[PDB]
Amino acid sequence: VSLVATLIANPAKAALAPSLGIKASAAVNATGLYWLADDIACDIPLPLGMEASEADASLRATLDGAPIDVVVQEQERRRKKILIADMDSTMIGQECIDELAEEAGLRDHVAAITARAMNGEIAFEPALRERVALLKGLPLSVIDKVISTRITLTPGGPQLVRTMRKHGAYTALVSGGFTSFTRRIAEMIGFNEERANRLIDDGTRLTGTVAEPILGREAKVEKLVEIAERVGLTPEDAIAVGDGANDLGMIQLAGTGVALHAKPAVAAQAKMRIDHGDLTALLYIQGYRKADFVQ
Ligand SMILES: [Mg+2]
Repeated sequence: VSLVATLIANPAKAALAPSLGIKASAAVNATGLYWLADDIACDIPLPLGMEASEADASLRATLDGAPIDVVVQEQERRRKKILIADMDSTMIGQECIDELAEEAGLRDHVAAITARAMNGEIAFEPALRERVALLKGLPLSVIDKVISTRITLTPGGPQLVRTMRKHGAYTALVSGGFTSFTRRIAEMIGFNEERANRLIDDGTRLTGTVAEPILGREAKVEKLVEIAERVGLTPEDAIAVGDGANDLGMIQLAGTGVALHAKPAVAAQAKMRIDHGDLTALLYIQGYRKADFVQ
């Protein structure tokens, strides 16, 4: 069946000039060239018989230097009806556990552990236990404080979720982070549901522990399986996106799995990577034109 390449820039650095899209399509002897968003994203249907690996290296070579992402996939099933998206450093700019640690005066110490867990150098569950234990005693008021003053939504996120919902997709926010954050963040962005770990408290302060059992890599896989079964679909009907090692299970199971702004060891394990685009990249991956977007 037929393949399509999609080139995607960040809308804040929209370097996919018309001449550049034409040069790319000539580089793969393309049948055509379809603009999804001017200066931002185009579709390049590949001639029948080209290996997807060929187009990728060919397009990346032509684009070498420019901050433009490349994805290649079969055209037929590219628009998905499930979104499962990671929260920390994916749909928000921050790591909620690092921002909590700042309130304990321990941001750098905790952030260094978080970085190793993100990269896969330590298992997620013991890293979460270690970091949360350092939050013991923090007043519950800290949560609202952090959300209101230091959490920011990743560009494109609301448009991604809302455009997908407009076209009937079911959308879920998953996280090894905490429900105190995912509940508010899911509501701000517009997700159908969220699932995360739970911080334990004595009613006034954090205990420094997480509700058992701890949700990590396999929990994100299991949630994708649960959603797909519940909506009468399969994981192949889902697009999954995350940034960290603990997202690779759902990224690999989903029909379309995207490593977003991930560091090399993680992006190396995903079939699609978006290093330059924002979350609108996931709409272009699915073939949406900007005219389709919820504005
Ligand atoms: Mg993450």
